[PDB]
Formats: sequence, C-alpha cells, structure tokens
Amino acid sequence: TTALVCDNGSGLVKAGFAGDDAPRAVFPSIVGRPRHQGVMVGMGQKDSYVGDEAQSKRGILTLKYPIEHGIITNWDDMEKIWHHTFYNELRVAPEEHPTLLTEAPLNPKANREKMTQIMFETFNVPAMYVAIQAVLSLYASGRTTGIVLDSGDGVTHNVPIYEGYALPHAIMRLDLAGRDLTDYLMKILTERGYSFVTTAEREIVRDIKEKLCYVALDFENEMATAASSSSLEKSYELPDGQVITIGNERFRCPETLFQPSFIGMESAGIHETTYNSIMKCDIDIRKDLYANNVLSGGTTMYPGIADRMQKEITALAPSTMKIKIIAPPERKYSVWIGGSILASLSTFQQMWISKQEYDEAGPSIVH
Amino acid sequence: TTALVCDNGSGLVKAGFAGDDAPRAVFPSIVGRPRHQGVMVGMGQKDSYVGDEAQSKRGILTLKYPIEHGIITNWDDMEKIWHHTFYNELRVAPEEHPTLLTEAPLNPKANREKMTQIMFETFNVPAMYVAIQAVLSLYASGRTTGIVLDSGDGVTHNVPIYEGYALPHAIMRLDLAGRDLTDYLMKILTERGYSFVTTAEREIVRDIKEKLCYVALDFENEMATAASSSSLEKSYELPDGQVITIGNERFRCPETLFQPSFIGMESAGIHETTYNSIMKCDIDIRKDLYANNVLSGGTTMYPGIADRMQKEITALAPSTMKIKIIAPPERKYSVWIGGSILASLSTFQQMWISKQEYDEAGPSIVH
Amino acid sequence: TTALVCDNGSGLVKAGFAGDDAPRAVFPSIVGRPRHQGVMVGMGQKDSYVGDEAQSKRGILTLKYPIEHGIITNWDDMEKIWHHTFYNELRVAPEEHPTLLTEAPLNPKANREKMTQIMFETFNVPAMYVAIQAVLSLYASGRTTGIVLDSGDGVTHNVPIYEGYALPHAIMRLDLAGRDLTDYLMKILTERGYSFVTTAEREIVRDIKEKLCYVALDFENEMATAASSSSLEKSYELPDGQVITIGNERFRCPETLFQPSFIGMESAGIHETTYNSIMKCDIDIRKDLYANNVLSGGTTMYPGIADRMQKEITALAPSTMKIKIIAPPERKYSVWIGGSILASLSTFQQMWISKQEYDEAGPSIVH
Amino acid sequence: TTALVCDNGSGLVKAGFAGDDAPRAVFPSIVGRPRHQGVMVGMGQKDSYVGDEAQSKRGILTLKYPIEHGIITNWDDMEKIWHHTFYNELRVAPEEHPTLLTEAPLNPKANREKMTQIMFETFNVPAMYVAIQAVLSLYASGRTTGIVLDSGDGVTHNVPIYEGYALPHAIMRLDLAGRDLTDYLMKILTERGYSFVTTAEREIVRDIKEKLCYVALDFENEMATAASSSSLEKSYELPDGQVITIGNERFRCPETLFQPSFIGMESAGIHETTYNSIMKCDIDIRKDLYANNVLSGGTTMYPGIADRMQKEITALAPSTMKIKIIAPPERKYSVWIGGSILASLSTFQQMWISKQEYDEAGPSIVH
Amino acid sequence: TTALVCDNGSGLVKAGFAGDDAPRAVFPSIVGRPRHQGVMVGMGQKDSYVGDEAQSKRGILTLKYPIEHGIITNWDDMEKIWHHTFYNELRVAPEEHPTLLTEAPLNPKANREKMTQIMFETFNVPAMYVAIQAVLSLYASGRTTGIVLDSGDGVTHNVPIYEGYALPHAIMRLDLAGRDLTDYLMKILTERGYSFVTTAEREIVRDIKEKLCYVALDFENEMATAASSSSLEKSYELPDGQVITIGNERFRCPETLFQPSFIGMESAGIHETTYNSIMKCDIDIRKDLYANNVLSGGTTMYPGIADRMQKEITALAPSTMKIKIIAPPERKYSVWIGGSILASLSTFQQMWISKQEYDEAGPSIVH
Ligand SMILES: Nc1ncnc2c1ncn2[C@@H]1O[C@H](COP(=O)(O)OP(=O)(O)O)[C@@H](O)[C@H]1O
Ligand SMILES: Nc1ncnc2c1ncn2[C@@H]1O[C@H](COP(=O)(O)OP(=O)(O)O)[C@@H](O)[C@H]1O
Ligand SMILES: Nc1ncnc2c1ncn2[C@@H]1O[C@H](COP(=O)(O)OP(=O)(O)O)[C@@H](O)[C@H]1O
Ligand SMILES: Nc1ncnc2c1ncn2[C@@H]1O[C@H](COP(=O)(O)OP(=O)(O)O)[C@@H](O)[C@H]1O
Ligand SMILES: Nc1ncnc2c1ncn2[C@@H]1O[C@H](COP(=O)(O)OP(=O)(O)O)[C@@H](O)[C@H]1O
Ligand SMILES: [Mg+2]
Ligand SMILES: [Mg+2]
Ligand SMILES: [Mg+2]
Ligand SMILES: [Mg+2]
Ligand SMILES: [Mg+2]
Repeated sequence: TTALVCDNGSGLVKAGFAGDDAPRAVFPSIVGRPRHQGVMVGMGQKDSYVGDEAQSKRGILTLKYPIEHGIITNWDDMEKIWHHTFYNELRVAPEEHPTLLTEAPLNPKANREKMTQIMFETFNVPAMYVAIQAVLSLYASGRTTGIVLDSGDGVTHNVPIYEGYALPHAIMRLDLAGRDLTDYLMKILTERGYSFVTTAEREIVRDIKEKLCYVALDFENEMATAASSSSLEKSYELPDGQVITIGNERFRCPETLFQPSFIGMESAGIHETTYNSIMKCDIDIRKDLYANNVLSGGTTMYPGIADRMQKEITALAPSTMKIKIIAPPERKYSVWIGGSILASLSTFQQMWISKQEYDEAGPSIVH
Repeated sequence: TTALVCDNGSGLVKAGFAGDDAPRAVFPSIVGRPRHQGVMVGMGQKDSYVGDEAQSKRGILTLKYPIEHGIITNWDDMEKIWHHTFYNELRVAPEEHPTLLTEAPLNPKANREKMTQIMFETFNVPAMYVAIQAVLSLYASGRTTGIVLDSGDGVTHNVPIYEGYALPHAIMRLDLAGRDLTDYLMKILTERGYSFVTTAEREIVRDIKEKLCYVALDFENEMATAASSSSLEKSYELPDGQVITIGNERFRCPETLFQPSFIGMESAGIHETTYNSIMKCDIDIRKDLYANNVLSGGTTMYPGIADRMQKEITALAPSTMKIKIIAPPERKYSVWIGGSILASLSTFQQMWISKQEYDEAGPSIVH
Repeated sequence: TTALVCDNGSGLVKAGFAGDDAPRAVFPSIVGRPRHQGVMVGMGQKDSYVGDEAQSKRGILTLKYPIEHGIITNWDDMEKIWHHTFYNELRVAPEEHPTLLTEAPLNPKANREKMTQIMFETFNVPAMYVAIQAVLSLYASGRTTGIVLDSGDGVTHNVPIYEGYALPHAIMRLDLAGRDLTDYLMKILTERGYSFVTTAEREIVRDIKEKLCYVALDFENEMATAASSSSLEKSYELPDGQVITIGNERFRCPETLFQPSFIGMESAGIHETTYNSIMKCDIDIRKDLYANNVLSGGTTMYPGIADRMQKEITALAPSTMKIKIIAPPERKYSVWIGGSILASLSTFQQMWISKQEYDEAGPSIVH
Repeated sequence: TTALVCDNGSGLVKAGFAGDDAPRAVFPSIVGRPRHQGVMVGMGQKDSYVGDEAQSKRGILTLKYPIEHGIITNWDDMEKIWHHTFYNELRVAPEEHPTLLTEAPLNPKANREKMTQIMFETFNVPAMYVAIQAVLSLYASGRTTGIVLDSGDGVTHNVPIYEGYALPHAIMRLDLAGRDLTDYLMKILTERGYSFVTTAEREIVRDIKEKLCYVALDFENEMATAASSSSLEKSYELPDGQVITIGNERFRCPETLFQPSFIGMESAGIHETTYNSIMKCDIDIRKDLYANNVLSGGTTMYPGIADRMQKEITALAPSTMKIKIIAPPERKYSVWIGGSILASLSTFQQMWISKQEYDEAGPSIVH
Repeated sequence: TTALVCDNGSGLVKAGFAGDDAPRAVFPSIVGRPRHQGVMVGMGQKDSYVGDEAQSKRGILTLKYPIEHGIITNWDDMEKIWHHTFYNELRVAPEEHPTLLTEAPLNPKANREKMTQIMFETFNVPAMYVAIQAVLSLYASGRTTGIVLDSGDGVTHNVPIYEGYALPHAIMRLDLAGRDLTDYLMKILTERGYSFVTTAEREIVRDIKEKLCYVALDFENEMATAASSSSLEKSYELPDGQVITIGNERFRCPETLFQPSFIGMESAGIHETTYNSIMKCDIDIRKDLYANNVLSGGTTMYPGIADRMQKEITALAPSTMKIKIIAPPERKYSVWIGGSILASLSTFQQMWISKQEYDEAGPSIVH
C-alpha cells in the first residue's frame, strides 16, 4: 500500500511512491491557457493545458503558476495539476495510498486546511500528512542536527534543528527564490537589448539562469574579469535560433540572494539570515548548527554558492570555530528522500491523519 | 445532402461537391459584354456572357473581372457567375445543399455580409459558412501547424497557424498576384514591340505567363545567361499565328513577387513578409513555422519558386535552424481539398450558419 | 403578303419575292435614250427605254447607268427602273408587300434617306428595310462568322463578321469592280486595234469579259505561255460578225483586282485589303476570319479567282494557320438568298420600318 | 558648339539649335515616291522625295510615314529624312554638335538602340541623348510637378511627375492621335459622299481637321444645334476648287479622344486615362497632379479641349479639390523649349552619351 | 550659455533652449528616401530628406523612423535628424551649449553610450546629460511625489516616485504606444475597405487617430450607441479628396491600451500596470501614488483617457481611498518643461557630464 509523496513547490511538482530513490513525475506546476482564441476547428480544444503539455505549447498559452511564495493562489488550478499528477503520470487511484504532502514553514493556515479538505473530499485518501519541508531535507541528509537552508522557486527558509527537536522561534522565511531571480534576470537582461516580456519567455530565461548563471566568490572580482570580457560572456541559443551573449549578468543575477537590495528589499542576504537564525538559538547548540548547516532546493544549485556561503558566514561568525557547509549533489532528489524515509519508518505510521478522522478532526488538528 | 464547396477567387471559380478530390467546374470569373453593337439579327443576342462562353468569344467581348483583390467590386456580375455556376455546371438547386464559401483574410466586412445575404435570399440555401482561405489549404496539407503563403490572382496572404489555433495579429496580406504580374508582364513585354492593350489580350499574356515564365534562383545569373540568348528566349505562338520571342521577360515578370519595387510598391517581397510574419509570432513557435511553411494558389505554380524561397528565407533567418518548405503538386486542387474535409468532418456540421438563422443572426454573427 | 427583295446594284437589278430560290427579274440597270433624233413617224416614240428593251436597242440608244459605285447619281432614272421593275416584270403593286432594299456599306447618307423617301411616297409601301449587302451574303452561305468579299459592278467590300456581331471599324470599301475592269479592258483591248468608244460597245466588252477573261494563278506564267500563243488567244465573235482575237488581254484585265496600279490607283489589291481587314480585327477572332472568308458578286465569277486568293492571302498571313476560302457556285443567286431568309425569319419582322412610321422616323432612324 | 534638338514625332519633324525659341525646320515626316512611272525624260528623276518637296507633289507621289505610333517602321526612310534635315534645312554637319533626340515613353527597345547606332555610325555625332517626351514638355512649362498629357500624331501619353522624380508604374500610353483621328474623319466624312481614298487626300483631310474641327463641351448639345444647321456646317475649299460642307462631322471627329468606342477600341477616353494615371499614384501627391496637369502636342490644339477635360476630370475626381488644367498657347513650340533648356543646363552636359562611349556602352546603357 | 534640451522620442523631436516655455523645433523623427529613382535631371537630388521636408514629400519617399520603442535602430539616420535639428531649426553650434538628452527607462545600455559618444565626438558639446523621461514630466507637474504614466510613440512607462527618490524595482515598461495603435488602426480600418499599406499612408492614419479617436468610458456602451450609428460615425477627409467614414473604429483603436489582447500581447492594460506598479511599492507610500498619478506624452491625449483610468484604477484599488488623476493640458509641452527647470536649477549644474570628462569617464559613468 506503500505510500505517495507529493512535493508541491512553486515551479515543480516532485511526486512518486515512497521508499523509492527519485520522484518519477517531475513536471512544472503550470496551467497554460490559450491566449489567442484559436478560430479553428478541431484544435484541442484543450481549454486547459497542465504541466509538460502546457510547456510544449508555450507560444500559444498563457502560463500561470498556481502557487506563489508557497501560498496557494488559485485553488482549482492546483486541483488541476493534482488530478493530472495522480491519473496521467502516477496512474494511481489515491484511495489505495496514504499521501504525504509538503509545505513551507510559517505558511498561512489556509494552505493546510484547504489542502487536506481537497485531498480528502475531491480525491479520496485513506490518510494523509503535511510536513515542513526543511525537516524532510534533514532526513535526506541522514542526520538529526543542523540548520537547513531550503531555497526553492517560491520561498527560502532557515530551519534550525537540534537533536531531533525544533526551534520555532528561530525559523526565518524570506521571499527570495528562483522566481524572483528570474524576474530580476529579466530586467537586468534587458539592458543588453534582449526584451522578454511574456510568461512563455520568462521560462526561457529560467532556462538561461539554470545553465549559465553562477555565484561569484567575489562579485567585484567577477566584475573586473568581466570588463575585459574573456570567459564571463557566454553564448546561449534560444529555441528561435537567435544568439544571446550575457557577461556580468551571468553572475549578478544570483548575487541577489546575498544582496536583496538589487530587488529593492530590506531583508538581509541569505548569509545574514542563516547567521541571524543561529543567533536566536540558545548559546549551547550554535556550534553544531554552524558545523552542520544543510542546503536544499533548486535555487541552491547555482555553482559557487557553497563557497560564497562559507566565506560570508565565516566572516560574520567568530573565527575560532569551524563552519562546515554540507551541500550534497542531488539536492532536488534529496528533499524527496527525507520524506520517503519517514513514510518508510515504522514509527511515523501512527501520525497519519485519517480521512475519516480528518473531517472530525478539523483544520486545527492538522496544524 | 453532402455539401457544396465554392472557392470564389479572382480569376477562377473552383466549385464542386464536398468529399470529392477535385472541383468539377473550374472556369474563369469573367462577365464578357459585347464591345461592338452587333448590328445583326439573330446573333445571341446574349447580352451577357459568363465564364467559358465569354472566354471563347474574347475578340467580341469586353471581359470584366467581378472581384478585384478579393474585394467584390460589382455585385450582380458576381451573382451572374454564381447563378451560372449552380445551374449550368453543377446542375444543382442550392436548396438541397449547404454551401461553404471562401474569402481572403483581413477582407472588408462588406464581402461576408453581402455574400451571405445573396446566398440566402436570391439563392435559397439551408445553411452556409464562409472560411478563411489559408486554413483550408492547411487542411489540404493534412497538417495542423505551419505558415501558409496563399498567392492567388487577387491577393497573397501569410497566415501563421500553430497547433490548431491562429495568430490574427501576424496575418499579413499583400496585393501582389497573377493579375498584377500579368499587367507588369504587359508593359515589360511591350519593350519588345508586342503591344497588348485590350482585356482579351490580357488573358493571352496570362497564358504566356502560365506556360513560359519561371522564377530564377538568381535573377542576375538569369540575366547573364540571357545576354547571350541560348535557352532564355523561347518561342510562343498566339491564337492569331504570330510568333512572340521572350527572353529575360520570362523570368523578370515573377521576380516582382520578390522585388515589388518593379511595380512601384514599397511592400517587401513575399520572402520578407513570410519572414516578418514569423517575427511577429511568439518566440516559442517560430521553429515550427520555419519548418512547416506551406504554399497554395495559382501564383505559387511558377517553376523555381520554392527553391528561391528557401534561399531567401534561409538568408534572413538564423542559419542554425532548418527551413523546410512544403509545396505539393496539385496546389489549386489542394486548397479545395482542405475545405471539403471540413465539410466531411463530424464536428464542423455544428458551425453551419442556417439561412433561417442568418437573417436573425445578422452580418456580425457570421464574422 | 410574303415580301419583296430588290437587290439594287450597279449593272444588274435582282428582284423577286422573298422565300424563293432565285430572283425572277434580273435585268441590267440602264436607261437608254435615243441618240439620233429619229426623224420618222410612229417609231416608239419611247422617249425612254429601260432594262432589257434598252439592251435590245443598243445601237440607237445612249445607255446610262443610274447608279455609280453604289452612289445613286440620277434619281428619276432610278425611279424609272424601279417603276419598270414593279409593274412590268414583278407585276405587283408595292402596297401589298413590304420591301427589303439593298445597299453597299459605308455609303453616303443620301442613298438611304432619298431611297426610303421614294419607296414610301412615290410608290406606297407598308414597310421597308435597307440592309448591308455583305450580311445578306453571309446568310446565304448559311453561316454566322466569316469575312465577306463582295465585288459587284460598282463596289468591292470587305465586311468582317464574328458570331453575329459586326466590326464597323474594319469594314473596307474599294471602288474596283466590273465597270472599272470593263473600261480597263477597253483601253487594253485597243492595243490590238479594236476600238470600242461608245456605251453600247462597252456592254459588248462586258460580254467578252464575262466569257473569256480569267484570273491567272501566276500572271507571269500566263504571259510566258502567251508569248507562244497556244491556248491563251481565243476567238470571240461580236454581234456584227467580225472576229476578235484576245491573248494576254484575257487574263491581264482581271489582274487589276490584285494590281490596282494598272488603273493608276494606290489602293492595295483585294488580297491586301482582305488581309488588312483581318488585321484591324481583334487578335482573338482572326483565325476564324482567315478560315471562313466568303465571296459574292458578279466580279467574283472570273475562273481562277479563289485559287489566286488562296495563294496570295496564304503568302501574307502566317503560314501556321489554315486559310480556307469558300466560294460557292450561284454567287449572284446566293446574295439574294441571304436577304430572303431574313424576310422569312420570325424575328426580323419587328425591324421593318413602317411607311407611316418612316415619315415620323425621318432619315436618321433608318440609318 | 551649342547643340541640336531633333523632335522626331510621327507627322512632323521639329528640329533646330538648342537655346533658341522655336524649331527652325518644321516639316512633315514623309518620303514620297512617284506612283506613276513617269514615262518622260528629264523629270526628276528624284526617285525619292522627302518632306516639303514630297508635300508639294502629292498628286504624283505615294506618301509614306516612316514612323507609326512612335515605332520606327522603315529604317532607311527615317535615315532619309534625317539626312535631309541635317544638310538641306539645318545646313549643319552633325560632327560639330551633340544631338538630343526624342521618343515616346514605353517604346520598344528597338527604337533607342537602332536610333543611336544610326546617329553614331551613319552620321557622326560626338555625343547624343534620347529623352522621354513628356519630361521635356514639363521643362517647357517651367515647372517640376504635374501630369503631362502629350497627344501627337502617333501616340498619346500620360506621364505623372512629382517634384522632379517620376512614376514609371503610372505612365500610360494610348494609340489615339491625329493619324487615327484623320482616318476616322475619313470614313465619317464619306457619309456625306466625299470620298478620299488616297494618301495624298489623307493629308487634305488632315488639313480640314486642323482648321475646322473642334471639341464640343457637350457633343449632344452640338448635335442638337446641328440638326438645325446654323453655325455647325462650315464651307471648306479643297485645292481642286470643290466645296465641302461639314456639319456634325466637325466636332464628332475629335470626340474620338473621349469616346474611343467610335474607332472600335476598348481603351478609356483620355480623361479616364489621365484620371486612372492619377489613381495609380500615391495618395499624397494626387492633389498636385490634379491641379497641375499639362498639355502638349498637335492633337491638343483642337479648340474646346481644355474645357471638356475640366468638365470630365472634375466629374470623375472628388469635387472637393481644384482641378486646374494648364494648356498654354504654342504647345508644339513648347515641347521643343523644354528639351532646349536641358541642353542649356550646366548640369545635363554630364549625361550626354559620347559616340565613342556609345559603341562600348551598347544599347542597354542608353536605356 | 543657457542650455539645449532635446527630447528624442519616437515620432517627434522636441528640441529648444532651456528656461523657455515650449520647444521651438517640433518635427517628426523621420528620414525619407525617394522610393522611385527619379529619372529626371535637377530634381533634388536630395538623396535624404529629414523631418518636415520628408513629410511634405510623403508620396515620393519611403519614410523610416530611426528609433523604435525607444531603442535606436539606425545610428546615422539618428545622426541625420540631430544635425538637421542643430543647424536648420535651432541654428546653433552645439559647442556653446551643454545638451540635456532624453531617453526611456529600462533602455539598453547601447543607447546611452553610443548617444553620448556621438554628441561628444561628431558634434562637439562641452557637457551633456541623459535623463529618464518620467522624472522630467514630474518636474513639469511641479511636484515631487507621484506615479508617472508616460505613453509616447514608442513606449509607455510607469515610474513611481516618492518624495524625491525613486523605486527602480517598480518601474514598468510596456511597448504599447501611438505606433502600435496606428498599426492596429490600420488593420481594423481595412475591414471598412480602406486599404492603407504604405508608410506614407501610415502617417495619414496617424492623423486620423490624433483627431477622431477617443477612449470610451465603457466600450460596450460605445458599441451599443454605434450599432445605430448616430454620433459615432464621423467623416474624415484625406489629402486626396476621398471621404472616410469611421464608426466604432474611432474608439476601439485606443481601447488597445486597456485591452492589449487586441494586438495579441499578454501584457495587462495600462491600468493594471499602473496598479501593479503601485503594488510593488512599499505599503506606506501607496496612498500618495494613488492620489498623485501623473500623465504625459502624445498617447495620453485621446479624449476620455483620464476618466477611464479613474474608473478602472478605482475598481482595482480598495474603494476606501481617493484616486485622483492629474492630467494637465499641454502634456507634450509639459515633459519638456520639467527638463528645462532642471537645467535652470542651481544644483544640477554639477551633474553635467563634461565632454572631456566623458571620454575618460566611459559609458558606465553616464549610466
Ligand atoms: N541548475 C540550476 N541552477 C540554478 N537554478 C536552478 C537550477 N535548477 C532549478 N533552478 C531554480 O530552482 C527552481 C526549482 O527549485 P525546486 O527545489 O524545484 O523548488 P520547489 O521545490 O519549491 O519547486 C526553479 O524554478 C529554477 O528557477
Ligand atoms: N501554371 C501557372 N504558372 C504561373 N502562374 C499561374 C499558373 N496557373 C495560374 N497562374 C496564375 O494564378 C492565377 C490562378 O490562381 P488561383 O489559385 O486560381 O487564384 P484564386 O484561387 O484566387 O482564383 C491565374 O490568374 C494565373 O495568373
Ligand atoms: N461570268 C462572269 N465573269 C466575270 N465577270 C462577270 C461575270 N458575270 C458578271 N460579271 C461582272 O459582274 C457584274 C455583275 O455583278 P453583280 O453581282 O450583279 O453586281 P451588283 O450586284 O453590284 O449589280 C457585271 O457588271 C459584270 O461586269
Ligand atoms: N491646329 C490643329 N488642330 C487640330 N489638330 C492638329 C492641329 N495641328 C496639328 N494637328 C494634329 O496634330 C499632329 C501634329 O502634332 P505634333 O505635336 O506635331 O505630333 P508629333 O510631335 O508626334 O509629330 C498632326 O498630325 C495633326 O493631325
Ligand atoms: N491629439 C492626439 N490624440 C491622440 N494621439 C496623439 C495625439 N497627438 C499625438 N498622438 C500620438 O502620440 C505620439 C506623439 O507622442 P509624443 O509624446 O510626442 O511621443 P514621444 O515623446 O515619444 O515622441 C504620436 O505618434 C501620435 O501617434
Ligand atoms: Mg522546495
Ligand atoms: Mg485562392
Ligand atoms: Mg452586289
Ligand atoms: Mg510629340
Ligand atoms: Mg516621450
């Protein structure tokens, strides 16, 4: 009966059976809708495209992320990608499987109660559970202590975790993520003349960001090497055939994580928020959090991130203690693995929220 | 009850029953009128000749195209060739058959409303439909995506079409066609001394254009081979018996499609308008339009057109992507086939505009 | 009431009832007047002889053609032969019969208005019509298309006629005819010593021309055969009893139709005027005129004319097309037949010009 | 060295030195040839007469226009009148003077290349130029913008001209001219009985046309005044002594320019061709062409032409804008003046085609 | 020495001295080039026309905007209109005056560096400055806070501005402007049959748009009044003389600013982009931006725009707060005034970029 693990982040749905190594259905969380009223006969009609099909037809469709910063914005578009996820990639009636869902910490109470009420009533699930992302990534590391920085498409979190337990007062969320970085790469890219206005083109630039962009050890050094453009300008090719050449834009896009002042936000960079999170923790356990800080999420995949983190957190923290940062390959897969182990565990099966139980239990019990 | 498909282009009426392979009545759209008041008794009188009969008696008649650039100029001459088409070639009362009519895109609203009001009130049709030409040619190709270049006698169109839908903002019409090319061949032919002033002679030159003329891969190369006149001068024989010899005029007539500056029009050639049409399309779908661009119409029949298109569109488009041009034999037949399939389809029968419905519906509903 | 058909050409009046096969009264159009004041008692006096009676007494009378080149020269001499035609050969009061009259094309407006005013006022005709000669000959051929060459005694015409209608701008008249040929045969005959000065003798030579003269296929060939006079000299016998012997004069008289330079006229021969008439016609219909050119009139009766026409028109026209010349026996009868059929037709009876109507209608309506 | 300006139109050669006010040698373009082989001793012999001498002896000669509709028909007759023009009226060796020649627009390429090859090789000219007629007439008006209607003996043109430049696609040629009008006046005159068959008589009728004929403001009004023949019948006297009386024929001859259907041509009248020429022009410049339309040529000399043009073009053009027609006295002189100014100009002397240069340059460079 | 203010927008150059009230030279930014190779002598030649002269001769010339969407497309055509602006309207050597230039926000770095390098090197300017358009319009309002919507011919901007400072992350550019609206008015106008294909005619329709078009308070209401065409159809007169009658097209052209889906663009209308711009701003200052939103540019001149903005922004924003829109007459003049005041200010004279300084400073300093 094993179990279903659905990681519902902004940008990507990572779903699959528990106890496995990698999610089997990994497709973007979009509901495309035809922009031009196809005045033809037979076309589709396919009033709504979802996921990969919508991706294939980007030029026709208006792409619409149903989930913004972890918050569910549109509730039937979410339903759409869930139904599509259960019957056209996983091929699985939810009635045979308990379902472990995912969500960001410090998230409105409207996401856990409406989410369970849909899973339970529209789909029929024997039992379900909603888990905080960073704890699952810690299971995937195979560790019980550490401070997780999970930066996905919607949200970046810091969740300090000591020997099991948690520290809710030190959990720090920050809306800086791949979606904010791809928009900033939009208006920074347009100073070269390349205009990407539409949602379909936004996912093209998302592609440029995934391949070319990198986090400088020192951005000023990168700027210096860039002035005489030797290796910093690279040629990327669109699907149309044109040639984009991006130099300093390659690295100054991800610099936004460490200098949110480029987007016009006062929030400290992700190194002062992980540092500030360790500050709020009790003086005893900070040495273990400094040593064990973990990384997860697609927005942790920029080459050079871990090294810049080690330079900057080692500059804010007292130099007498060792700051080891553990950033394993397969991060996106790693987050899923931690959730799967918990479903595997012979001690978590008591914590499922039964569907029959849930209606009596109400929203509050789940939270 | 099957259906009637009437392709009303300038120059040729292609009409016949739906579900068939080729139109059965293919005759020129002309209403000849005696030029010299035959001062004889018994002759005709045949105050009006139409189609093939008018063609046979060109020397007596003033030939008058009722439709200029897709726009209906004279409305009872149009009625004349319709009545003639229904009772003397198709032999068919329009009351038994729904009628699919044709028209060019981006055409004045006076053609669809006056056309349906005639079909409905003068003839009596149970139901009818007016369809955009390029979409029918795409059905005839047996394809759902591509950019159609339909060059007939009145008008040349570019209609980009992606996966069903359409892109109205990228539809580009251009008044360059067999009628404009036959007039340019008129005044270019007269530099050899052959004077064709009359409308009857215009259709002779239309005949010369159909047989001899060809589109150079490189016109300058053709000019060079022409200076020493080896194969470029060919002998054509009129119906009178005289011998015309045309050299570079054979190829420089159709060069007007790619260099409209020979007629004194600023519009770009048909390769910059198909290129410009693909430009206005969203960056995602342009690779499919480059690969799938389709051709239709009598003015696509000049030998050498497809190859010149591939040289010129491959010179404007980024050389990294494949520009395949599909130009099947039987183009003139092909346009008709796409319309017939739609009548055949078990999903288009809902879209007919009932005659009774039309009067209540008004002009606007049809459009 | 059937109808009266009067063909009033120079030289011969061909009159009779409509619907018949041949004119019944065929007599020359002359008004003889005694030259020597017969100083006898009882003789005649017959102050005026007309037609056959005048012919019988040629030696006494001055013969006077009332109609020269189609133009009516003397109007009471014309009246004389009309009155004689109606009461002494046709025996018929014109009041019972509508009368179809004849005239050459491109003829002064004084002949149609004075002619109708006489028919109407001096004779009393219920209704009448004046028709162009060549169209009547075309009816007699039983055909609707062709180019008629009608050469009578006064005038030679070319009237191109396509499918009914006419081509007035291509009608070409030329004053070369039996009267001009008989005068040229006069002064060419006098080089043998035979002097014919008088009008009575002119009609003798007209007789010699009708029997002996012939149109050479090649006149130079005829001249060569003539130098050694074997078959080219023939013996003709006058009414007096003397013997005339004419050799090359037999054929060089009708050569004037093809070489008007023998009479001192610049006009091209009748083969360049039929060729030039087909030139002025629209390029489409010329192949039918080349194939269908018709012949009529007494001056088409010279043996050898049709063959010489075919050699000469085939030498001026492009050799790629077939020039058939149709010259049926019974030409003189043939012209009459075409007019009779029109009177017979159940559609021409509307076109009669009523005598009562004519006075109100005036000269202009008739034309 | 000043220059030679030779205006070689059909019917008249207007030649003289540049910078002058009027051409000095103005004589008809004819090569007379004796029709009757003068069997006398001493006469001439003058195997060929040319120009004025041929005119004096019209009764002996066959007159032969060497140039028909602008096209050179016979090339040594043309040479004849050129040689005669250079040595017996201008008295001038062409080797001292560059020669500006004239020709109609849209004229076969055989006239510019054979014309220059003769000027260059038979005569010896240092340099020469061939100019389009209507542009020279525009120089004579002293203006840079306007639409020229030049109607000479062979051809009528419309050449729209805006601010300098030209509009080749709007140039409209039409074979209606004094030669076509004098032939139509031939067969219309013959309905009064006056038969003019010969070429010598054609130039008599050309004289009648020049003096008496006039263009009605309204031809129907002229017809009404003519029915009661008060001022419309005028007496003209031939050189023989006979008296011709022509009424409505006076005005209905030039009506052919506005109703080409009298000659059997489909071409629109000269007011619909000047109107149609302004149509083909870009919407911006049409108001200047309507206001500035110019007139030139001998066939513009009929009294009443300008007023009829203003009534008819003002009836076809939107009545909201002013149609001024400028038709200055001295038209025939005016065309010559525009060419002379260009030779005078200190900027056209670069555009001469050197004789030495021409042989290397070939026919194509001149065109 | 006062100063030069050159507002280089697409469509219009507004230039003049600082401290004045209105720009003195206001002429369109076009470089006309003769389309038909004027085969005349003396004409121009004027190989290039610029501004008003090019406008006068639209029918001859190909008009070519050198600046598209704020981006400089052709750099010597730009140079052309600058040189023309400095010596033939302002009459002023740039060496005596520092020059304040204009540009749109979020514009490629190729426009500020190439623009200064030309101003500095081709012209010689002591010092110069390039300023963001919307800030100058705010100076012209005489205010320090507000959100500027500047819609010109190339680009529409929203620039929120609080108490001096700026908010770069909230600046929102959108390529919808008079050029896009005049093209849409092109293909919408052609459904009435009026075909405007050429660039010269595009500026005619630009004229029609400027006078007749208006922004409906409710477009559906306008459509209803239009069905019974009482006041919605107005008669406009071209320069040719023809009469255009435009009904619903008058208002549905500018509806494109609020419904970009008519051109096939996904971008929200200008009321959702000004609303979305205020969203991105910090919660504190939004009440002042709602109250103070300013308007500038030629595309803000459609009658009815401000009222429609107030209905639509008041429908998106919480109804508890006052949305005052300030749209003063003289907008086009207003933008210039704000720039002139800054030149006038005794505190901006330090911010000039010296020409000598600029070469050392490089492109980056200017930006
Ligand atoms: N290789 C990469 N390099 C940089 N950024 C990436 C890469 N892959 C994905 N991203 C960014 O990270 C996001 C995916 O992260 P993910 O962990 O799937 O987020 P979530 O789990 O919230 O859906 C994408 O939106 C993309 O912008
Ligand atoms: N074999 C040919 N080669 C070149 N041109 C042709 C040929 N056949 C027809 N045309 C031109 O194309 C026109 C016919 O095209 P068609 O597709 O029938 O136009 P429509 O559908 O608008 O009537 C004719 O007017 C002729 O000028
Ligand atoms: N058998 C003949 N051979 C040659 N010429 C003839 C013959 N018969 C008649 N002609 C000539 O033709 C004339 C008669 O032709 P006809 O058709 O009667 O002319 P019309 O109809 O004008 O009177 C006579 O004047 C005579 O000169
Ligand atoms: N006064 C006149 N009135 C009417 N027609 C005239 C007059 N003078 C000349 N023409 C006609 O115009 C012709 C002369 O025109 P012209 O301008 O010399 O032609 P081109 O320049 O082609 O030789 C003559 O053939 C004559 O028929
Ligand atoms: N009265 C008007 N009504 C509507 N639109 C106008 C009017 N005047 C100008 N426009 C449009 O605005 C444009 C001029 O705006 P402008 O502020 O000069 O733009 P820019 O400053 O970018 O040159 C023109 O291209 C025209 O299309
Ligand atoms: Mg995540
Ligand atoms: Mg077609
Ligand atoms: Mg006869
Ligand atoms: Mg002339
Ligand atoms: Mg502006």
